[PDB]
Amino acid sequence: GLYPSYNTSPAAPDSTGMQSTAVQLAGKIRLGWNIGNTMEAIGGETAWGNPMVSNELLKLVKDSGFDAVRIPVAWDQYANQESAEISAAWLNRVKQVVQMAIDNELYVLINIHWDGGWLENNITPAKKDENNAKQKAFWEQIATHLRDFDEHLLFAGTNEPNAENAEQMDVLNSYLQTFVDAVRSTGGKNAYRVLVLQGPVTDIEKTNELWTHMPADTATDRLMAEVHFYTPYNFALMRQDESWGKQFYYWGEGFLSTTDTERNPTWGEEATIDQLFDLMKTKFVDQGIPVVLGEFSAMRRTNLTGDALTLHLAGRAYYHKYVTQQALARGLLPFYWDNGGNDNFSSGIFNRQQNTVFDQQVLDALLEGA
Ligand SMILES: *CC(=O)N[C@@H]1O[C@H](CO)[C@@H](O[C@@H]2O[C@H](CO[C@H]3OC[C@@H](O)[C@H](O)[C@H]3O)[C@@H](O[C@@H]3O[C@H](CO[C@H]4OC[C@@H](O)[C@H](O)[C@H]4O)[C@@H](O[C@@H]4O[C@H](CO)[C@@H](O)[C@H](O)[C@H]4O)[C@H](O)[C@H]3O)[C@H](O)[C@H]2O)[C@H](O)[C@H]1O
Ligand SMILES: [Cl-]
Repeated sequence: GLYPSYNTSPAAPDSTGMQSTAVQLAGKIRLGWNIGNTMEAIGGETAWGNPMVSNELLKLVKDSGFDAVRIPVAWDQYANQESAEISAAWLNRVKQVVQMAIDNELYVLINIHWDGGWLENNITPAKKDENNAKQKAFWEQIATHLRDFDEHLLFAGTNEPNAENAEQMDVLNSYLQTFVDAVRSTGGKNAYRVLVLQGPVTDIEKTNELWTHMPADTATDRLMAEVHFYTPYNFALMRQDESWGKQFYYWGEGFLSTTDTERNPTWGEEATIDQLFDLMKTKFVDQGIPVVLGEFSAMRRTNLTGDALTLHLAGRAYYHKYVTQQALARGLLPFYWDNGGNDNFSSGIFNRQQNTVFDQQVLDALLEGA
């Protein structure tokens, strides 16, 4: 009894609008966009440069060709730390954003993101019990408040849990079972809702190596797995050279440099992507289990000038088309990581301030890849 029970209005199981299995639900989704740096921002929905999610944004997203949004959400900072009660106002706000995305005929995946680290950086036997308790209390509140949405709303229990060995993986399995049991306990449409479970560090290789099983579920065929993809780091996100490796400015057959050769990839090209996706195809998809590719993007390097710029941008685009297409070919649901930035080292494909397209190049790539 570290915190009180938040499962206070359990409802009869309700199969209405909840007719699809994870596999069927997955058939409906081919392209996803993260509302990145927004509802998960530390300090508030607008503390990381993005405006509050508006219907206009969600209408643009649907209209641009996305079927789904992944909505990272911060929770801990809105919560009474003694009782783990989440502000009702935050809860209403997350509900309201869910309602609007569902008004726009988008599928929606809400998580508890990094959220300041309380779970994500503490996949550890010392923290296991208090974190299991907090997981339970928060998921009880989130699931109850969102209980009435149809199958357009999926839940994801964690973001990127830092488990790098089998001991930490056993703690993660517990954190995931707690999530599943929380949500199911609230009843209603939550008795059948599709839930998404995260691999260790959402890393394909560590998931293949460490993952053992899915949490136990009272529902039949309502679970998906999730990985992320930022491979190779040197291209997608590296902003400075280190002793151990240099930033890649270019990527893809066709788009490599002959002037500035050390800025080409030494790894993480087309074959590696295909290989990593095949691990996820054989461990999960062939076994009956869709895989959410919850985040991928290669950041823009607008600090390049002239011919270097022009070439980086061509490979960047292709990287995104290639990832999308190769994931879809193997039953991974690709969700683009959009942090809303339109500046250097950012990933925003929309201009959130004007509800317009900022990077038509990357959007067409994603679409043609879809
Ligand atoms: C493995 C995996 O899948 N990881 C995922 O990685 C992606 C890619 O990194 C993550 O998204 C990134 O999140 C960080 C926040 O990071 C926290 O949560 C993720 C944790 O893993 C990490 O340990 C945590 O620190 C985002 O960084 C934050 O960005 C905001 C906004 O401003 C920046 O980004 C937009 C650009 O346009 C802009 O140029 C750049 O500054 C920062 O907020 C600003 O901070 C300044 C500094 O004081 C302040 O002036 C200003 O008013 C604020 O707006 C914040 O400082 C910074 O932490 C990153 O953008 C995002 O891509 C994903 O969450 C993982 O799941
Ligand atoms: Cl349908």
